[PDB]
Amino acid sequence: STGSATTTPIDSLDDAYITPVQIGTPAQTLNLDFDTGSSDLWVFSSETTASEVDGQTIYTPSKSTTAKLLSGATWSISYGDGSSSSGDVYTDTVSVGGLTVTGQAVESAKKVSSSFTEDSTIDGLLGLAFSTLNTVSPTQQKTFFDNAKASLDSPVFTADLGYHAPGTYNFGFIDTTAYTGSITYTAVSTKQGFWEWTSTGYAVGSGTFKSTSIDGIADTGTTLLYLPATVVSAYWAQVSGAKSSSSVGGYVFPCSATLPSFTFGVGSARIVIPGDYIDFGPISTGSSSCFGGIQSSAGIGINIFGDVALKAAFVVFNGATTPTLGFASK
Ligand SMILES: NCC(=O)N[C@@H]1CCOc2ccccc21
Ligand SMILES: NCC(=O)N[C@@H]1CCOc2ccccc21
Repeated sequence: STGSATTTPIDSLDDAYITPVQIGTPAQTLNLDFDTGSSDLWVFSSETTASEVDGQTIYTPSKSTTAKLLSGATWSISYGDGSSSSGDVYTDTVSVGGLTVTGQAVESAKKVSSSFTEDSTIDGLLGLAFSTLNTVSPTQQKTFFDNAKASLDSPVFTADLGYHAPGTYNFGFIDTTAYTGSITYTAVSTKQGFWEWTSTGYAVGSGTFKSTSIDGIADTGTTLLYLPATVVSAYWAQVSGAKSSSSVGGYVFPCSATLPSFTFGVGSARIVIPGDYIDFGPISTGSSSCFGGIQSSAGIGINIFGDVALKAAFVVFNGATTPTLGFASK
């Protein structure tokens, strides 16, 4: 089997991407944030505290003839941005882009933190990291990808995120029309439960490539690119007026600037992030100070290849017995 679904930016900045997902019988379609940095499929629901729902579409398990309560199971998760959610668990039929999994754990939110309530465009998350990170207790549950894997034509999914435009998540096949050149594959460590890999270095604009190992995670659930302070300082030093602002929480730059590109290494290959992808717009409405798309990972404890980096590539999440990641230009 295969599946193919369009993913769409939630706003004009590409702060996140939503993908329609069918849950239950008859189908209830929710728009979920596909997150290769976590491993829970959770949804706003008829059980979510009413004051914490503001415009989201909800899953109602009592209206699904295939829903079953997963007796005694609870879940609770916290994300890198400080947001959180928790609740109980159903199993149900879940379909993405024509690919169907029966008996998928669908985690129903009883509580969500304010940032989730405040984002009416995201109805929940669909985790695509390794199932060892799944938070369901006392019986840990599998991700949608792990459950689908044996049925897929090939044990892979691909992320092709758009810049200010829709893109595609495919399951079970590699669309050779969606990228240019060849795909370069690189080793993955699953020891922390993430799609963790080592970039071979970087360049700023037209500058020379610096060969240096950068361990980080491929994380579609993070908006920006978080790299070591040395690397980030070298980037922003090429932008007149750019500075790290403690009050704003990161590097800002004059909105009148033209940003240089940023290149990262994948083995001997190179992925170029155009300068425009690094502009996240005014820090507040009408400000002439703009927020940067490359930020320091110091005090995260890991580097994060988030959407800013991933949307410059066609990315293969290869879930073979020994997982690997593939990157191509597009
Ligand atoms: N976008 C990815 C993300 O925020 N993941 C969070 C942050 C810290 O690590 C974990 C571990 C397990 C589950 C979720 C997370
Ligand atoms: N991943 C697909 C791809 O890169 N195709 C290229 C684009 C340019 O045209 C040609 C002509 C012959 C062979 C390959 C290609």
